[PDB]
Amino acid sequence: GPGSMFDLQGRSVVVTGGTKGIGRGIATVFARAGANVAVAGRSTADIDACVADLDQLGSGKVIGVQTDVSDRAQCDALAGRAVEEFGGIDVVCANAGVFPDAPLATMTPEQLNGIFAVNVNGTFYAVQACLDALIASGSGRVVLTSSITGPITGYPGWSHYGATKAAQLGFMRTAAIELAPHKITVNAIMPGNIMTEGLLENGEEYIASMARSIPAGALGTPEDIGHLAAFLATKEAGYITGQAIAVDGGQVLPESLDAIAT
Amino acid sequence: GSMFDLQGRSVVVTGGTKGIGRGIATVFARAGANVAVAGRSTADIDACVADLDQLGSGKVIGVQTDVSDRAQCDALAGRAVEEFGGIDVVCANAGVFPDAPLATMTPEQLNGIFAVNVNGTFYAVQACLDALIASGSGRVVLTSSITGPITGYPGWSHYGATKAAQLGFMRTAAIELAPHKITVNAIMPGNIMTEGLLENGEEYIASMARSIPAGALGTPEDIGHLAAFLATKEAGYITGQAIAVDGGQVLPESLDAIAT
Amino acid sequence: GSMFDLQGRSVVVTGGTKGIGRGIATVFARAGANVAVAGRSTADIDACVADLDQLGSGKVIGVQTDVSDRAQCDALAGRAVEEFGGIDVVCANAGVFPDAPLATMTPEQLNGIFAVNVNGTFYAVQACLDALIASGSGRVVLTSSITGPITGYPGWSHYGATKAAQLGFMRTAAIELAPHKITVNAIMPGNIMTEGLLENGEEYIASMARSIPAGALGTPEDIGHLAAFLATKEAGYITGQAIAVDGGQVLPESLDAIAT
Amino acid sequence: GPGSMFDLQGRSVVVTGGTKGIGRGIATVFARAGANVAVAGRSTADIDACVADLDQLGSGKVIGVQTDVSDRAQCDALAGRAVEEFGGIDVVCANAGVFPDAPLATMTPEQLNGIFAVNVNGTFYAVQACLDALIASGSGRVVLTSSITGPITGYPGWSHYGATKAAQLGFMRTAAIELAPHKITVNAIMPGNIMTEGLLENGEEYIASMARSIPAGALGTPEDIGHLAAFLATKEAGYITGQAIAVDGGQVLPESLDAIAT
Ligand SMILES: [Ca+2]
Ligand SMILES: [Ca+2]
Ligand SMILES: [Ca+2]
Ligand SMILES: [Ca+2]
Ligand SMILES: [Ca+2]
Ligand SMILES: [Ca+2]
Ligand SMILES: [Cl-]
Ligand SMILES: [Cl-]
Ligand SMILES: [Cl-]
Ligand SMILES: [Cl-]
Repeated sequence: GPGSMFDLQGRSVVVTGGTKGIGRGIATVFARAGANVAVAGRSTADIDACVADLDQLGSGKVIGVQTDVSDRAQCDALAGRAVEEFGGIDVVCANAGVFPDAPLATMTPEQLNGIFAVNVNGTFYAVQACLDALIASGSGRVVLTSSITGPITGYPGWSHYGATKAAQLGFMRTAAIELAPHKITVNAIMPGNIMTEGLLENGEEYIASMARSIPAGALGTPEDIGHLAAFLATKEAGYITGQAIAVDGGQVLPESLDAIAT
Repeated sequence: GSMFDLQGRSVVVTGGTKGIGRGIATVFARAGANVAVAGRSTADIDACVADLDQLGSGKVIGVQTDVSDRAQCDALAGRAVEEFGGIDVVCANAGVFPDAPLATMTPEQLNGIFAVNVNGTFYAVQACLDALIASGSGRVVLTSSITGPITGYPGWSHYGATKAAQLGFMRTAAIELAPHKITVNAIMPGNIMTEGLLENGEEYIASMARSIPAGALGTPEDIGHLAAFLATKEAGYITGQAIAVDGGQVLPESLDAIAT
Repeated sequence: GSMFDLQGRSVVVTGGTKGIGRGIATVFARAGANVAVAGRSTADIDACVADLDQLGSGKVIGVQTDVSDRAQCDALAGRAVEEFGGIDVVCANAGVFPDAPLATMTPEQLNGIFAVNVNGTFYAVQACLDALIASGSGRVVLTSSITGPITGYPGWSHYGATKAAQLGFMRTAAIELAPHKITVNAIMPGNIMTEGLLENGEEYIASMARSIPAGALGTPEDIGHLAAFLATKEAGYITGQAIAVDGGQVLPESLDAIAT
Repeated sequence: GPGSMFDLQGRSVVVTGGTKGIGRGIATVFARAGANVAVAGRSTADIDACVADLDQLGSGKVIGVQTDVSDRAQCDALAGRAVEEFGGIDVVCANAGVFPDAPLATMTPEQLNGIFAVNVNGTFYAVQACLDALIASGSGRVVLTSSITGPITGYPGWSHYGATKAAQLGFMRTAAIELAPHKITVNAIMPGNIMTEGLLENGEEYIASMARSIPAGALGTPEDIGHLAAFLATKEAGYITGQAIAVDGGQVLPESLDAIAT
């Protein structure tokens, strides 16, 4: 709220892939902070359920828009809806992303192009769609959901995924310069291993095993990502641009499992 | 209770009486934190403490400390614990940046800059470690720089070396202190406007600013706001990160790549 | 038998007829390697092959290939295996760098640059993978750029995105191909003097050079020499590394930090 | 040799900590390549044994100099000996380093200052001592032995060590600019886990366990480091400066042990 540090009340936010997992975590934090939030996703049932919940969390308006981010024209439609309902857009959380696996030896052109269409083109298109509004904002913010996988780590089966997540940071490093005259910052979050509803389907033993490779000793939460996105979206983070920040409980630091202290 | 609450959190800021450190201390004081500022000059400490105590409901104290002396760091920690009941956050900010060309840099110049910039960082964290463990949500925030970890600047090879040393320390300390629920992160300031830098005059600053995509130098509060975020409960899953606060300074391939 | 021997090593270079790729191909040909150069223009391929075959005892072939087509990459690999008996090294070098401001960049411009720069990299490696496994000392060398992984340059957000994508690919491919004794590394050229760049004239080049600590643009052979090293048996424990060949271009904080 | 790619014949090299382990690996590669090599170390018995072996490997002159690199004046004496015997210095391999352990909670001022004196001051002093000769060379080369530990990874017990190894890279990033007008390049090697005589004292089982955390499936060798140092020292590597390159068999890449393919 006004007079508080890190005020986001009445700030207008678009979150792609905002109905589940990390995206819902970002949308939730913004909603609690009093922001107007447009959540985009592919399933109208998931969108409506998310909107119903989030609208109750704070004084901002929350809307849902079915959007395939891989289609520039649908990204334009999403930006248009947010401008019509909120009067503007101050923050775009280009979060939509998928992570199917494909060994390099078998990965097909369809698999390669498909993951790029969502993860990279959807990032570009979301930003371009919102750019006019972000300019008009005067304190615009672009927050990309990248990953430790690609920019920092590797993981067999995800060479395409990592390529997309690094691509987002290459985009960032230029977009931060290109958009600086408009007072728009462009930053990224690299989540490590975050507990989601999907991951819980695998059961408690699988998660505990993953947690043993993390210095923090536990997986993070979707709100861990949302809280950083919220910080980056504040007026107080205005001199931060072009940064990729890992939210990973130290996952990338140990030289091997033997380097983990408990 | 609010998002990003720091009310009643207890903070130690080394080199906290001037410049970036004063910016850090100020943001914490406004957030309702208890703040212990350390510095070398008792006149600057007393002036700083007088201004900060007025900003919020927290207790502010000032402690004359040479951070290059482990014993003096221990004494600073002791004072903070005695006066606040604990320490939740250490901002190891103290640092100096004299120049020395590589060709002429003396052993005395090399050792001196390391004693403050690097030994002062280890010692401030070590001194506060027992309290940070007792906290249950402890936080170490290091003030590094873009110079060293990212960029170079002739005359500052020793300084850059100290700034990068802090991040090397960080990457192990983050692992080593994780079992205690202490996060360890670093801020890499770019070009930040300070009182010291204004002595050079407005034309010098404007020239510097033309090399920054943001088109202006940052402020000490820019650094303090990031330190304050890292210090929140909400930042508990972020550790071992070095984060530049530089208006995009390190991004352009050359002056030619800056848009305006 | 000598240190850094490449005699009879079999190399595929995509985009090998011009610029940096021709530099790569040239260094390998001089080292006695068999070299397959791929390109889009049959006139450039035939001219390139004529010159390279004269440089060493290795066989040189030229193959017209659109690397954005997986099938054409498979055909290039097939030709190299048929003519050389195997493939020890793939230099996935092919790449384009048209500009497009972010504000106006079309889907066609975005997709096009990715098809060449990124899909062409995956496909060239995949096409050669069976041969690289059969090699026993296989090598993948990617031509990335400072732009994307390190720097930004307005008009090239898509290009930078492709260049960084290559390194994301690398970091997994290095792990995934390690059991096969295949290393995967990347070169990040800075500003390299090419025939294309000389069309702009000597004043433009001199201006660019003043922003580089080395004080000159690099050469295609600078890139080729690093690729050749990575391709040696002696470089077998180096994998997943991206190495800039840029005369220090990315280091200075600003033009003001350059010494002369 | 002349007319060969990567000629180092008659190039003049100073290697600090050059009598054992990685240093001896660097010195050996240079000796095989026909370089003049001055090896420095602390133990006259180790120096003389190393010099005897290396002098046989090629046509260059090899000398040994007892040097405590933490003392600037002894670094000057070392540079002086190399200039007197070889006529000049083209390459300094600032390799000397120690890696004692100290938990952060107990690390003393003596431990902290001691490791910095060798690992950092010895790097600065070796370069400064050789700088006049490197200038006179016209194709001078500084090669620092850093580590993955500090610049990239962490390892409990080695926070001071990692701080020293990162310090070397901060020095590099400025020295590369500062020395560029003299045509001196300044690069670093970050070894991962390298098999040395010291490490073999721990036995085969310990090493095999370490190897399982490495994508390459084995520890590297001192000559792996030496071959890269040799490459960086060539005329052909003249446009490479300010780079830190890991020689680690992929050790830093996996997100965890679960990400290792075999
Ligand atoms: Ca509401
Ligand atoms: Ca107060
Ligand atoms: Ca001065
Ligand atoms: Ca031939
Ligand atoms: Ca154009
Ligand atoms: Ca000899
Ligand atoms: Cl990246
Ligand atoms: Cl660092
Ligand atoms: Cl990258
Ligand atoms: Cl570093």
